[PDB]
Amino acid sequence: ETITVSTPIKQIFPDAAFAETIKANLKKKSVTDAVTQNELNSIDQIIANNSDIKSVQGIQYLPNVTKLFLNGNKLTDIKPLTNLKNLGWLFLDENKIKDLSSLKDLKKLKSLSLEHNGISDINGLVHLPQLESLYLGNNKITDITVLSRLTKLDTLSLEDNQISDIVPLAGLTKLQNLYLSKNHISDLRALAGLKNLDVLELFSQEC
Repeated sequence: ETITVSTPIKQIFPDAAFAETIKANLKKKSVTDAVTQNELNSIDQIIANNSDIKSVQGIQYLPNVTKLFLNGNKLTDIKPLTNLKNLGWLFLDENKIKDLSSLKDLKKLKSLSLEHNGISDINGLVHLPQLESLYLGNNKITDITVLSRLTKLDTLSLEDNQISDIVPLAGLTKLQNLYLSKNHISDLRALAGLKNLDVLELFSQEC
């Protein structure tokens, strides 16, 4: 939502680490300093990799964020991102996020990264048919049937998982960069129809 009056950063963002992130972003002197909705509206980019963040509560007040870098934090719940309609790049590597229902309305999201999150179920991705780059390396994925729905993908990383069947990728004609090393792939018939691959990694398969 929005704040109707000058409010301390710490009151909007409960996580002490995230509050620090916002304070540094707005160039304020302290997380105790007050901020206005006009200032929060000016934020379109948050760079907070490895910042020891457990919660992004409060981020709901930044309607215009388009780039969010949150790699290597302590996140588990990304519900606060649900109405961030302008989100275009979302990096969430090295966290423990499994509930991807909060991404269903991010219709402008073009690049998503969820590596090292212990994920196995990616069915929630069906709601992002416009996705162009997707990084899911180092997880516990086996079934990628949903990916047949993401026809706009040109870059896809599924390295270090437990995939055997890649037939779902057969119709992703826009693929240029495909990372499939460290999986259980033997049948490559699925690549016969791909004409735009520039980078393809298939080494270290364990069958």
